[PDB]
Amino acid sequence: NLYFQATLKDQLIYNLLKEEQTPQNKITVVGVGAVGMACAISILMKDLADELALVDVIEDKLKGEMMDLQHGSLFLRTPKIVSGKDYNVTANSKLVIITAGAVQRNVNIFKFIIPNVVKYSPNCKLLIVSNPVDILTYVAWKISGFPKNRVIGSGCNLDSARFRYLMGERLGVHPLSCHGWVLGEHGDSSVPVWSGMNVAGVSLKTLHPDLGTDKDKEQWKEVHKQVVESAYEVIKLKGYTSWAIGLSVADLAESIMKNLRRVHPVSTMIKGLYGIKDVFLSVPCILGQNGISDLVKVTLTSEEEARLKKSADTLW
Amino acid sequence: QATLKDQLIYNLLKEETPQNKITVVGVGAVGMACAISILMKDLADELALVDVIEDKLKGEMMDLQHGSLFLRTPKIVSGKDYNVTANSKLVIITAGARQQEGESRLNLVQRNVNIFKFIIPNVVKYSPNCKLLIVSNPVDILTYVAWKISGFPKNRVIGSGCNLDSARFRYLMGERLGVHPLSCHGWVLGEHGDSSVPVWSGMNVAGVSLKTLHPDLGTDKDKEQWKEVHKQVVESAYEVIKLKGYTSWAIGLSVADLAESIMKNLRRVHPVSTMIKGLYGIKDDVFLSVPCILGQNGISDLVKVTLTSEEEARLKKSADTLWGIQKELQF
Amino acid sequence: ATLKDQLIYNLLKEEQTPQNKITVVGVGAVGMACAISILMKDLADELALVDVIEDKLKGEMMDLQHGSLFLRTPKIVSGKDYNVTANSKLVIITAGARQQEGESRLNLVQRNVNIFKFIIPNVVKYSPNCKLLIVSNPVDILTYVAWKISGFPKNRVIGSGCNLDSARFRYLMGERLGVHPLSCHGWVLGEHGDSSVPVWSGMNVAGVSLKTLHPDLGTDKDKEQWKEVHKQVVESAYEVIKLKGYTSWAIGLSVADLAESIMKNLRRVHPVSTMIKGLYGIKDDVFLSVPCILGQNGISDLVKVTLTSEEEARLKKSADTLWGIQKELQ
Amino acid sequence: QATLKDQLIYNLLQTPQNKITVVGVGAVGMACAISILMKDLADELALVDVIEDKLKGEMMDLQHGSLFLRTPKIVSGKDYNVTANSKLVIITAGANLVQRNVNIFKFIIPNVVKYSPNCKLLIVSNPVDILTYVAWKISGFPKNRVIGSGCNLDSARFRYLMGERLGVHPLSCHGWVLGEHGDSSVPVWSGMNVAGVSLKTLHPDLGTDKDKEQWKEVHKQVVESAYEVIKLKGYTSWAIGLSVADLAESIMKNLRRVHPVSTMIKGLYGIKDDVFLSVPCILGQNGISDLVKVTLTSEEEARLKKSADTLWGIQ
Ligand SMILES: Cn1ccnc1C(=O)c1ccc(NC(=O)C[C@@H](C(=O)O)c2ccc(C(F)(F)F)cc2)cc1
Ligand SMILES: [Cl-]
Ligand SMILES: [Cl-]
Ligand SMILES: [Cl-]
Ligand SMILES: [Cl-]
Repeated sequence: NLYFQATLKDQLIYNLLKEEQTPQNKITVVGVGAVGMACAISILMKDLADELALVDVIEDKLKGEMMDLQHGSLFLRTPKIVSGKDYNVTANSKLVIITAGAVQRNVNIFKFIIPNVVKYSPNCKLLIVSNPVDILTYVAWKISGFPKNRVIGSGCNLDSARFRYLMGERLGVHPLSCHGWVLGEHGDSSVPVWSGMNVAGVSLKTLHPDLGTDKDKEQWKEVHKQVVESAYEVIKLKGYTSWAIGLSVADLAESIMKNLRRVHPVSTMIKGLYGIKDVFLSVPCILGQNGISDLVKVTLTSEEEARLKKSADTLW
Repeated sequence: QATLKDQLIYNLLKEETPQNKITVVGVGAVGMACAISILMKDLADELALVDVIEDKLKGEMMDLQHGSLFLRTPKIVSGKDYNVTANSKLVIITAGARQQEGESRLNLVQRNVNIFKFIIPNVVKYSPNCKLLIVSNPVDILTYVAWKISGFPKNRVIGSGCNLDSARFRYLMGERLGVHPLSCHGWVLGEHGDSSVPVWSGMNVAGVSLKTLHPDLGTDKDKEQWKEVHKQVVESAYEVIKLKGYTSWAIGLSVADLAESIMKNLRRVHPVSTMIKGLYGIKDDVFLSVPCILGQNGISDLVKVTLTSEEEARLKKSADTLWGIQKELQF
Repeated sequence: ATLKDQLIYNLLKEEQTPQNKITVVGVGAVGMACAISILMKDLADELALVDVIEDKLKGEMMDLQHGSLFLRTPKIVSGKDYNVTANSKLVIITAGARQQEGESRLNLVQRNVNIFKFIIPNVVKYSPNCKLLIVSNPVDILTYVAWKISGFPKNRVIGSGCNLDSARFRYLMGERLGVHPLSCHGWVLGEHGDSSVPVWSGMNVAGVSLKTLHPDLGTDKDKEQWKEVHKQVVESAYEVIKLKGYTSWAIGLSVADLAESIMKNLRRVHPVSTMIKGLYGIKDDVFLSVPCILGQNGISDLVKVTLTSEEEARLKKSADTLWGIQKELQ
Repeated sequence: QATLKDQLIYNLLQTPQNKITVVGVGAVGMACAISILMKDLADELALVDVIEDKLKGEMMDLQHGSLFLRTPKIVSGKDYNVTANSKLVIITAGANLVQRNVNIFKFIIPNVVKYSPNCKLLIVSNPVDILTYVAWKISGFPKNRVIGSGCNLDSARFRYLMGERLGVHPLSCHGWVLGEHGDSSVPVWSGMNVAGVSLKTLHPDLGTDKDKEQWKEVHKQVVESAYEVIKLKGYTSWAIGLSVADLAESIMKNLRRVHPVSTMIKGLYGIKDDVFLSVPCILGQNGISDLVKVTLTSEEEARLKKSADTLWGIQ
């Protein structure tokens, strides 16, 4: 180091600039558990970030994960993958995905996580994935001071995806052509909007008025029951759920990063709509570079809205 | 009573074979990494998962199915019975014993050779025309075992080999040179293990030989100590296993890279495990990585790399290290 | 020994039938738009181009081949002889006289019918198991034609139909509502032409009936004049021809969208041309667009859309228009 | 009117973060536009030209296929207020085409830099080597943000022909054509290889007159490629469209891949003038960040000085 050494790089490369240039489409993932890495690989293989930053308190695992993704750089189009306990690595993130945690036991963690994120990434959109996403989305919105539009919770984007996959299995149609929405709490009190289910615009409830009721001879209510028990079943089998939620988060990050303005059922403040006064639950929202820029005023039945009011009641 | 599906859909074809079916055997961290990477690259219209651990098998299958909306692979199945792998174009075998911290891949021979005695005959039974892509370790030896048990022609028995070692080597090249690995060209050949051989004479950027600009490239007298780049490649697996307990994402992307060239018949060059009896004066039925052309028929061609005395010797040494084990077994 | 032999050791002289081959018939602006879209979506391992123009055919092939470094389709063949189309899984037929400015797609019938009498039999000879994706106009009538000449079951003969008409309709929806066309759901059925039918009763966003919130949706007494959105869809092809002389990119993406569903057996729903005999009282062998489940066997199912008496009447009229032209053919 | 929208959408609330502009909507410009759209490189694409009809027709045709894309905003117009905040601007407008095209550049380059000051310039109009110098002088940008397509396609053609001869995908065939994007391009035979195996080492007569296999034809085909395609279909568009979109990917994503694009090579291979031509450069978000110093033989370096002297003459 004391002596001047002629480098192979100097013989080969002639330099013009010397600026990191600040990242343009950077994304950060807080938490490198199964869910965290699932979101990381899905984002990496969708070419959504020119720089990926991983952060978690377990530094031995954090480094191994980073090195594992870095070794596959040849097969990716994301030219920079960094990690580190210090949240300085997350500077200039356009989107921060939070999957860290094990409600109070996790709300404390948000106190130590959210400010660090907001410190180095003030203009970034928050995508809360940690459970209960309905409440922790309201938390990160209070601990951060960000405008509600830039505080998104994953919410029921996966519940609806599960709901449409089950629709397809019953109809022999790809879920892309099975339209249906699961709203409310991302949990046992989710609300299936039976009045919107359709294929090619044909309302199923109109064909089958018993749809979703107990008199339904086909028991389409079991479909929502499966959407609720899904995570319970996969967890009891493999110990956790990761692939499904990872693909869901990446599809949200796609709408946000690329500013597509697609409609997703993500958590957000619903003060006023449906008579609810108080805090955060999922509804169809347009998603773009500014996060939730709009809401869709879905016309719910009295029974549907009743459950939603019951879902918001359960939440706090 | 008419059902909702009949009120909605008028059927024409009451039928149901798949054209680009891929099977992943073993749903460990490696198998499931290959699965997700293949699913997200749209290489198959049907993905089959096979493993003995049924509880984890179904859970992984279900977890993948729930993301169907976000994928372009309309069918995902699983089961302990190999009949679910019928008519696969490509069978990726990842099941077996993986190395623990500090453990060498060659210490897995006895265990995985015994497992391959039960896997290969069943895969071959239901997919006699598929291409076998072996990932289980030690891959170089298990590729030879899979080729002996299967009875397939050597072109349809490929081992992932050094496709990842070379990817790691090119990544470390990119970090030193500040270039994307895609434009950093370097080959790690031989065993997918401690005896891998770096071909310094073939390293280049934009066709500029690096050993010509730096004649000490890869030697002990190298002031830049480029020999350490290959040391990291060899230690890579151990370093990551020591940090997170296993490897998954890098191998999964590498296997997906080979599957892409096989399924799409690209005829790209890859360093994959194949028999090299006759090349470089090697007279034993040994398998190891040389650059091969990969297509819908598997390994259709080998590229004969030009090696120096040191490089050719290190490759003959890597073969002797492997044959010393293949000849002690019973398969 | 040659340089190749000094460098490459061979193991397999045996070659295999192409596994995911697609053929595009016609190297016009429409055919080449389908070809470039299919290449950049990695739907095939072999692309074959066929046409009667020997010069333009070779030039288009070379122009694609020279960009092979940036594609994942390792074989691009072409030629006036249809033997280059052998073993195709999907044959996309775009050849034929195209719609000139002001002209109606229905004036091209007799010209392209004679052309299809030459194209279809040669295609069927070398790819008897393929799906036929008809794009030539009028696509609805020409789908019926290709089905009669080919002898295939009607599930393997598909017309691009109103897959583009519905895509154009959903783009205008998003423009008005400020939403991505993906999240704006609306269907245009019937003829791929002037007699198309907008299904207002199905229009929705996030499963919210728009006609329910706005009962006057699409009617003459409509405050927001939504019937114009459909009028734009009908006239879109005309306004595009007047500005650049033809339509290419949009149809190319729509056709590539259908090929994806077919080649990958996705079983998505698409509004494509097929026999609707048995729907809405129709008893004739008339072809037009309704939502169909597309897979590796082509059209496996049809969706029975619940239409209003006004929408259904429009569809009947559209069918009568095409049936009046179909029965007068040899 | 728009009363239904407020019945359905409850509002809560920007400039583009990944905008790209393609000046000129001819066969090349549209081939570049379509290639960029189907690679999801831009969140906004802007088409600009002078013929108001064709400009709108192309915009509409692309807009109709928006459902099949992920580019949520496609705009066009004659005024360059559409190209504002562009991170990359591809210049294809134009028609021995020096006098005609240099005139057009004097009119376009000023307007582009106005609304897009921090953008990178990707010059595709021919002669690309000279017009990259022209665009650089008129723009005032630092030479790292003025890129010419150059021999990126020439190398993409040189590769392929290699593939056909060897039975290998061009991805695994490596060869570099440098110099002027034209008849004076220089093929670096010393760098041709498959999997690091120098073809020149296995076959010393490679590319020379004594070549028994006549590999010099491969480069001849590359030089004649554009002529032969124009002679058959009347123009080239697809290959150059895919080539430009490849450069766009490295720039828009800051990949730092090596491409043989046209840039100033003052101080290399014996050149003190301000001449632009093709060498392997590393492309990223800031354009050409570095150059690769390819070791050229005595004959290779000779051709480059002549290909540079003539080019500089016009310049
Ligand atoms: C280590 N490992 C990882 C993954 N798999 C392994 C194994 O060792 C392994 C080794 C052998 C198997 N055999 C089968 O699956 C048998 C199966 C089939 O062949 O279909 C079958 C199904 C139904 C019947 C019937 F009709 F009689 F009921 C008979 C046979 C499975 C796993
Ligand atoms: Cl490699
Ligand atoms: Cl549609
Ligand atoms: Cl390579
Ligand atoms: Cl050109």
